[PDB]
Amino acid sequence: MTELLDSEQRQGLMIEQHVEAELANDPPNDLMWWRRLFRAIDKWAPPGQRLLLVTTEGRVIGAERSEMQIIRNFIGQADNADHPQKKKYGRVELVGPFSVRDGEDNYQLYLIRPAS
Repeated sequence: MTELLDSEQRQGLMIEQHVEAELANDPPNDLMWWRRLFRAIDKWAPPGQRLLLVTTEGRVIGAERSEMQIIRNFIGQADNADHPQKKKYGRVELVGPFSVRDGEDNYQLYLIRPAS
């Protein structure tokens, strides 16, 4: 588990703000409520990267089946949004958590990106 660079912290805060703003302007009238969330994180992912949302109940939005093992391992070690971190898993790297408010619901936001 590794400390973020100032640039990585700024990027996360910036992305969390854009995801929060997107959701604030997107009415929650979907038949599939999670699709609204996927629209926001698909749109604001940085090039070549993806975003994940985790609910307070421990459910992951945006992940592939192949990724649940490393996502599980990472979050099992992660701290609060007061101390986001990063970890490499072979060819990918997980970064977070960041924080996304959506009305009364709160999510943790993670980035998944090619490792470097």
